[PDB]
Amino acid sequence: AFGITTSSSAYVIDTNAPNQLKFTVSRSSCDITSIIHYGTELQYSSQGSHIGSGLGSATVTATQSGDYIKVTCVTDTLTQYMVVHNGDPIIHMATYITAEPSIGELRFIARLNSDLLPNEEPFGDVSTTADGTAIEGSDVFLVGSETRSAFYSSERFIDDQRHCIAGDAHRVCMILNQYESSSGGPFHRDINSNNGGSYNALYWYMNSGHVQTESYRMGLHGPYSMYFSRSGTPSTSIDTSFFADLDIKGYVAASGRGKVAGTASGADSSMDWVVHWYNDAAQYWTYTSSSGSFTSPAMKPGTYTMVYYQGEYAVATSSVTVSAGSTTTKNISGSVKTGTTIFKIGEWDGQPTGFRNAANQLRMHPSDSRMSSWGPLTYTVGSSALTDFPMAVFKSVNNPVTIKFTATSAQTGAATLRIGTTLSFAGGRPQATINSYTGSAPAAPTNLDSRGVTRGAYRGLGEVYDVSIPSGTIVAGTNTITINVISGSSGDTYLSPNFIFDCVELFQ
Ligand SMILES: [Ca+2]
Repeated sequence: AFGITTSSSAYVIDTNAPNQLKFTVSRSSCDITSIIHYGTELQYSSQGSHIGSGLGSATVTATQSGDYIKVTCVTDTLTQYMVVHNGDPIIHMATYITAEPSIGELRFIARLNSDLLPNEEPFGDVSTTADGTAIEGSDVFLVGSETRSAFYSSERFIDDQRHCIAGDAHRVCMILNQYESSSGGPFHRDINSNNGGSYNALYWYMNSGHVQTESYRMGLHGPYSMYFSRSGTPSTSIDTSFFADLDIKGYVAASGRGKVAGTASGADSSMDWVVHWYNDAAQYWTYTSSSGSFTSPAMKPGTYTMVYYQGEYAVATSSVTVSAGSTTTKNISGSVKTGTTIFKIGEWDGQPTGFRNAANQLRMHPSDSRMSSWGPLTYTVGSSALTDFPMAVFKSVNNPVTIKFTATSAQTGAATLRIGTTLSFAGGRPQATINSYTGSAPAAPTNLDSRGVTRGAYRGLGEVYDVSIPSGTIVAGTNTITINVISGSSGDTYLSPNFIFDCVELFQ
């Protein structure tokens, strides 16, 4: 029967789902300590499923409102909610914070039976670290000769509405339709799953210090929903609007939200376009249609910074105000401006897309034997393919990058060498030499204090470095550009100072 069973130690919640879903919540800790799906225990027996590494102690209550049951767990600065609807095999959740947890990240982890749920979806075993030996920190491993990490399960949040773990008789999915309280914008990615050897972990990292570019946001995180299937795969269309009737701290219902709608224009139409709104309270985003039209998700009222990207490259920024129950009409327009191009390596998309090892890097470590050589490599304009240009340069692996190009007599005037990047590590930034002319040494970028290129990530502050080349420095015939990564810091191999490339363009 749909309902709550009360004992001194626990509430047992029965969803009355057709294929059976019951779970046990500790009244002392709020840990989920048992999950029974289709007659089978799925919860790891030695450690609970919970926020963080457990709330430890919480004040727990459970109540039924019609066809809904709500479990509430209160701690000093965090309240955790679990909500179920009669007939649905889903644990809906939301997490209300008034301070960031002491660990400096906010996550939910389901620790589930890895014999029953060995697989990770959609990326497969690249985040399976079971039987692995650590090669970096305690989070990148060698399993046989293949590099593995929880991080290689990651996906851009704008594209991460569903991720799962599964076996041949059960599947468990996170369905994530509300990232408004997360940090780092639409292109932030984070750990999604990890079969680590004792259990298979399924996560939602609401926020973290993993290549974090923004401050944390307080308030209600989610809703998020954990769906239990036999062999089906659930749709991401899951109504959670019933949260409006359950006195959920921080919950702002549809009626309390407005929207922004309009058309973006001017950017590179061969790229996907994204519009992004943010302020200290909330962040939102949407893809535009091919015509540039967009409508934001339902937004909390307030004033927001509004950004228009082609790929992940920002072409315009504006400001807009939203009020409840109304649509603010707001267009946005811009384009990437350079000049008359002598050569261009890559595209202005805020990514290392097309470069050597870029596709591999999302799903394996740079030391993996399956990576192509990092270099030093010499890219000759007009002969080399883009996959011969390294996606990143590391002070102590493949420094420097050399570019050879031919110029005509009509191209020997003044020019600008533009070195666009995505993400730095340990102070890495470029210093360029063009023939016998040496550009100034830029200052160190802002330190994000996080590994990234070794953990399947590339979305940083997108620093761009221009070098002014005087007329008569380019010569008719062959020319040589050397890009060195400079930094006062040091490191072993891929932890040496480094940056990931976006695009290198020489224009007049
Ligand atoms: Ca690029």
